[PDB]
Amino acid sequence: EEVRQFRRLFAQLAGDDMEVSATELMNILNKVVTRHPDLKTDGFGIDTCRSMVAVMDSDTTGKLGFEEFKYLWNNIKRWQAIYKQFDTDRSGTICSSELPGAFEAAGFHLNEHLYNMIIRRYSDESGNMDFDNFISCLVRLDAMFRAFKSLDKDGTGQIQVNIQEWLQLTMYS
Amino acid sequence: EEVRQFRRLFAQLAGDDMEVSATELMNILNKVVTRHPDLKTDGFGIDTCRSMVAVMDSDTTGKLGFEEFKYLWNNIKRWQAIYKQFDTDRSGTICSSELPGAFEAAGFHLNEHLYNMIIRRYSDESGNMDFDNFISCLVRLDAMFRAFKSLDKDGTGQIQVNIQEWLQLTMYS
Ligand SMILES: O=C(O)/C(S)=C\c1ccc(Cl)cc1
Ligand SMILES: O=C(O)/C(S)=C\c1ccc(Cl)cc1
Ligand SMILES: [Ca+2]
Ligand SMILES: [Ca+2]
Ligand SMILES: [Ca+2]
Ligand SMILES: [Ca+2]
Ligand SMILES: [Ca+2]
Ligand SMILES: [Ca+2]
Ligand SMILES: [Ca+2]
Ligand SMILES: [Ca+2]
Repeated sequence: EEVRQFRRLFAQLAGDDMEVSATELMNILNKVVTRHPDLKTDGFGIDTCRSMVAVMDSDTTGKLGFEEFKYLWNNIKRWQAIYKQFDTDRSGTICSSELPGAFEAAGFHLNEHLYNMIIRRYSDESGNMDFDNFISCLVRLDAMFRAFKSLDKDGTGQIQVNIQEWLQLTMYS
Repeated sequence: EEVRQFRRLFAQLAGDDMEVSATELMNILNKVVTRHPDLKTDGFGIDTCRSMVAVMDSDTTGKLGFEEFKYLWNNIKRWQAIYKQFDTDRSGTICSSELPGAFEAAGFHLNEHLYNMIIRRYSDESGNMDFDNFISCLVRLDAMFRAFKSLDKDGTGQIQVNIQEWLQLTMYS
């Protein structure tokens, strides 16, 4: 009864409006990381969770319905496993050297330039990335892959994006 | 002596590497808003300030040099004055009703669907937006418009990108 127990997880987490808000997501995540001492974090901030919710909120209800949440949560579960696997010095954080292997293992094969860009945006002055920043980066990276894929109808490797779609994809995220 | 003084602030804030990090930006932003009770805020969070740095970091030092900082700073001061001006309610926050005047006065004219996304992503359940969310929203919007315009010089309203570029545009940010 796994999908049962997951259905229970969602229902109790979503509460009275049956959708998962930025705050409810923030709270469950902080609650869960608390039990994983191998994962260092300063915590999931509200801003970060609003951004994770918008980027998963396919129907734009402001909040995460069952499928949108299930997709997010199944990814976080695989990604968490990967972070542990690739923290091979047990700093509880992913440094620049560990990051490629980790992201590849989640199925994003980026080049050097991009790996650097990501380190610049999401890692600290030491080149170290803690767990909330890794999850947040990955959720967005995956959404941006998926959004490109949707727009490349013809499979040319190029998308045309109008300003309305651009603003929608960049501001609601 | 507006120039002298602004160069002196910059120097003292930027410290020994002569650039403003996300953390230095965070601290001066929270220091400043304290002396402005009318700008209601739960504080500028480090996440929000890394995003602010990233979107303004044109030379990709990972940090804001003098010009990059001055440019961000001057927008913040302008938008800050717009925030009070359009908080005609004087609640210290911007509600869904005051929002479009504020954005119109920052020169952004957006359709209703975009407004709804932005209210959803930046405002609380009362439809109120506080100062750090506001500034964070506009620094992002302004950047996203400058990104797109930069790539669509002759106002076709469309850009064409491959995945590398799209990831640069949407993840560095
Ligand atoms: O947290 C859980 O209850 C489950 S079943 C998997 C899991 C482990 C770690 C994180 Cl951060 C999220 C989910
Ligand atoms: O910070 C300043 O020196 C001035 S003049 C205006 C101002 C007020 C609030 C913020 Cl957050 C930034 C600038
Ligand atoms: Ca709920
Ligand atoms: Ca939704
Ligand atoms: Ca490590
Ligand atoms: Ca963090
Ligand atoms: Ca500095
Ligand atoms: Ca810079
Ligand atoms: Ca108001
Ligand atoms: Ca806020």
